[PDB]
Amino acid sequence: NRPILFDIVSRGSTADLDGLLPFLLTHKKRLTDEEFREPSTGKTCLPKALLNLSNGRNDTIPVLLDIAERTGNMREFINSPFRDIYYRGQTALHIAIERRCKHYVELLVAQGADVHAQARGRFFQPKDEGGYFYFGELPLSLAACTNQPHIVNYLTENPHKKADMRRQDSRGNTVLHALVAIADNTRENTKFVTKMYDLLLLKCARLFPDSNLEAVLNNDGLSPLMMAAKTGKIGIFQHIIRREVTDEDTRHLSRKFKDWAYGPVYSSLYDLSSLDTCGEEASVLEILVYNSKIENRHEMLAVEPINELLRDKWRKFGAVSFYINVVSYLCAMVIFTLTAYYQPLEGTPPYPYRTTVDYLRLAGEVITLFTGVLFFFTNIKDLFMKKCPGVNSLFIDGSFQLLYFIYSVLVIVSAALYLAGIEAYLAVMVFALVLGWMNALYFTRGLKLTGTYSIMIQKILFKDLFRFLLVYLLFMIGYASALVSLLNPCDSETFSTFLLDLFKLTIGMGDLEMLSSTKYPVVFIILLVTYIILTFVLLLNMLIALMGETVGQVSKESKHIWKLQWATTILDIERSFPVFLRKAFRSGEMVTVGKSSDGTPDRRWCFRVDEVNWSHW
Amino acid sequence: YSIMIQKILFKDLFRFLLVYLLFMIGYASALVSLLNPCDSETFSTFLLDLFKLTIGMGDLEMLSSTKYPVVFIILLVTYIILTFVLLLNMLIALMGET
Amino acid sequence: LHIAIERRCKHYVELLVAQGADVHAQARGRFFQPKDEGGYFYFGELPLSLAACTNQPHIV
Ligand SMILES: CC(C)C[C@H](NC(=O)c1cc2ccccc2s1)C(=O)N1CCN(C(=O)[C@H](CO)NS(=O)(=O)c2ccc(Cl)cc2Cl)CC1
Ligand SMILES: CC(C)CCC[C@@H](C)[C@H]1CC[C@H]2[C@@H]3CC=C4C[C@@H](OC(=O)CCC(=O)O)CC[C@]4(C)[C@H]3CC[C@]12C
Ligand SMILES: CC(C)CCC[C@@H](C)[C@H]1CC[C@H]2[C@@H]3CC=C4C[C@@H](OC(=O)CCC(=O)O)CC[C@]4(C)[C@H]3CC[C@]12C
Repeated sequence: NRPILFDIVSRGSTADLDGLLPFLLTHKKRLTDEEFREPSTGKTCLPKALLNLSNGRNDTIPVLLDIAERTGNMREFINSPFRDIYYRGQTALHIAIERRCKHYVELLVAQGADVHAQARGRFFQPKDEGGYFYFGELPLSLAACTNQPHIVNYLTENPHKKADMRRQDSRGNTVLHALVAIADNTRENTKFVTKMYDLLLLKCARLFPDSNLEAVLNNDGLSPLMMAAKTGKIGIFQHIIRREVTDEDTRHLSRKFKDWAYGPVYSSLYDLSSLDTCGEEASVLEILVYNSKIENRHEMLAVEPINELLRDKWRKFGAVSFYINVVSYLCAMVIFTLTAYYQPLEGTPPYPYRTTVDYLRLAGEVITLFTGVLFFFTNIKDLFMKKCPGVNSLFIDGSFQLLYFIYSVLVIVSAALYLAGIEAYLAVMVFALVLGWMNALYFTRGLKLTGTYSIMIQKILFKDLFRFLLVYLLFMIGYASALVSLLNPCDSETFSTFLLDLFKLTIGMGDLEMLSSTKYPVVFIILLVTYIILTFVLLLNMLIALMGETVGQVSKESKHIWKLQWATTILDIERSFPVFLRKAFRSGEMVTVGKSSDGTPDRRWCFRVDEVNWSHW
Repeated sequence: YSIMIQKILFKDLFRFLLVYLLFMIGYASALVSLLNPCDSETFSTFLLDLFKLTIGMGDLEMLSSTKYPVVFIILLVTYIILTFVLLLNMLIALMGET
Repeated sequence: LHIAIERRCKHYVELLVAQGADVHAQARGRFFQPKDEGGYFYFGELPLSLAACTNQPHIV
């Protein structure tokens, strides 16, 4: 009777249901029998009834519920989960909440519907994973994400059952996590997201004063603030940063306080308990800066407390140590260069050290080798410090983090050769020296006047020049192969010499003498002319077009990128300090702005700023 | 013209010349160290030859005496590529923006 | 007097002036110094100047 019952329930007719209870009683057939359930997805009568209905009044639900009650299988029937993959775990309560009908939600909850059921189907998974909609996999979270304040209010406080707001799904995300996940930067979405977030946080704090909801962390270890920062959702992030609660009862959980006003000047005291961490836990600032592929990183960096904190941190110790860094590195490079120049070609390495100059010469090599080893150790410590960032962190951006690794290798590699491979240690030592000299732009990144230059040269080099060089290499290969084939000698050495001559020509110097020996000289000259014309005239200076366009983008965003680079370098410098010293350099005050519910002082670290307003009269 | 040449000269050209001098120092020191004569006068003569090359004239004859000529040519090619191709006319980008 | 003027209350200003409050007293604290020097607000270091800079025509 599955098809007939499905048709009856879909049509919404109530008279047809008459006589079903006697049939079930006589045949002792439960409403959850496999035959009744749809084989495709284990769907039952109730979800079909709730899916299709007229103005939210299908009118068949109470009769079916009474029938199930008479059969004595109400608990199993109401909360029967869907099987299969796409809609696994879905229940009747989720559907009732989705269709925005309060009456059916009340009915299901009163009759005993489970309120903690989790929907884990692939359709409910995040967008990037394959599911078109994600809401935290909970009824209350689903209601909150769909902008239904009345449903959330009723479900939180019900005489039958209550859905605790501090409940985590399989992913670990709680209601706030899901609300942030679906948050969008659109004008309309942000307003309701913030309103629901504030309402839910206030309710949770009111009901449970001891525990703060935002404290809970997901499996990834992030909090709603940290997750919003990582996902690039500025709309909720900025609101969370400057959250202020006027209510006296629950004003403790506020993040922005008022210090004092003198005339147009207003000084306010922000809180940064978790915004800045001295290695104790992950900080919003590090996640915002180091992480890649963030939609609105530049905008999120330009917030009231972030800029002031960066400025104060830079003034306190950043400038003092940055110049020390530059001086030490330049001195080491000068020592390395002097060691490289005064290298005795005569004799088999290693050499005996007996003379006065040996005292000075050996020290340079020892210092350079120890510096390379120190660089390698620093670069492995840093890699493990950031929890082993993947390829995207190293290769695509922060190229200097990789280059010093290469410099770390060669410098020590040569040493091995210097002990056994005496003959050819110079070949790689000189290349290491060149790379070390060339990779000093990391220290120039910080300077405001020349901060952009290094970033934009690194950007253009790998992206524009290589893309152009693909086509240039196509041309080079074709023309060089053609010219090599054409010439008549009357072979590897001849080909190499011809390639050398052609490269010398390509620079713009040399002489055109090859045509004399070859046959068909006229076509040879025609081909050379086409080569020169195409490459030099068009490509050589048409690359400059998009190169200048790239520099134009960098010029348009020069101020924004410099701020990012300066923040990166100062944070970099900070992170290498020991934990105890970092704690000794803590920034902010210990103002006891307010007392807890029991009266104990909060005594939380904060940071005060000030601004000027003239319209506040 | 006068105001903008005075402005660009001290601000753009010097900022670019810092990086250019880093490259120059590194490459020149490397090449001087690499060559085997068998010293101040030799270094000065090599620097003169390398500058004459940097302009775009002169001849590449130094490789004959030195050992490991292939790496020497590779390094010279990297020098020429980087400086001339990228920097020499990428300075022009921000110069034109100024 | 400076505080009374700042809080925009005319009554207390009248009371202090009538009772004999000094009207030429100068405030020279670092907080009152110019912005670039270290003081967040500068108004000439006088009561009348403070009232004028705060847009209080009646007090002036
Ligand atoms: C000691 C503190 C007061 C400051 C600290 N400087 C140093 O420890 C040393 C400098 C020098 C100079 C000559 C010889 C020996 C040393 S030891 C400092 O401020 N930093 C080092 C850690 N940093 C890094 O490791 C970046 C970011 O992770 N990676 S890197 O590109 O590979 C790099 C950059 C510069 C230096 Cl140099 C070493 C490295 Cl692997 C950042 C910046
Ligand atoms: C335009 C650019 C970006 C692409 C070309 C890459 C260069 C690095 C190539 C172009 C021509 C090449 C040269 C062509 C011929 C030779 C000679 C070869 O050794 C010889 O002198 C041959 C004599 C012999 O072996 O008997 C060593 C490499 C070198 C300099 C090659 C090294 C690499 C060069 C400079
Ligand atoms: C790219 C630019 C902006 C930076 C380089 C600065 C130039 C002014 C340097 C580059 C090479 C230098 C030259 C390298 C070698 C010499 C030879 C030296 O005297 C000699 O002829 C050496 C012979 C001897 O003393 O026995 C006088 C300076 C000169 C021309 C140097 C003078 C200054 C030069 C041209």
